[PDB]
Amino acid sequence: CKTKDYKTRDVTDDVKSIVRFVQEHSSSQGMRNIKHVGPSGRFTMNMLVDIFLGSKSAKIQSGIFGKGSAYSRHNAERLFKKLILDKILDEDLYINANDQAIAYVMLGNKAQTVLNGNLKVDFMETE
Repeated sequence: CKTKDYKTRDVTDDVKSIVRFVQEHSSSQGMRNIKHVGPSGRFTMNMLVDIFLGSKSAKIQSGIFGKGSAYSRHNAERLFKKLILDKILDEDLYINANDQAIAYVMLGNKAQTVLNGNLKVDFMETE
């Protein structure tokens, strides 16, 4: 906690919590209830962001929903984007024939280290 410590935050506790939910999200919690109306969605980094905070754009309500409510959406973005750079996260760059690009979320390169739990990356917030 940079104010007492010179430490910056290793988002490993944060990230592992994220990973747990997304990994076990091979199914979904039926107790989600809320958005049981409307069209489906896709799993992209920014969707996970809105979910992570417990925001209300999010249409999933299962997993890390309202678990990182101490972040701001663009801060959470910055992290999933830190993760894609570190390669814990791997971004699925997809563009349709309208030159509209969107990136999905998967874990690829450092993902095995995530499973081993030895994944320790940094992130800078108020810690």
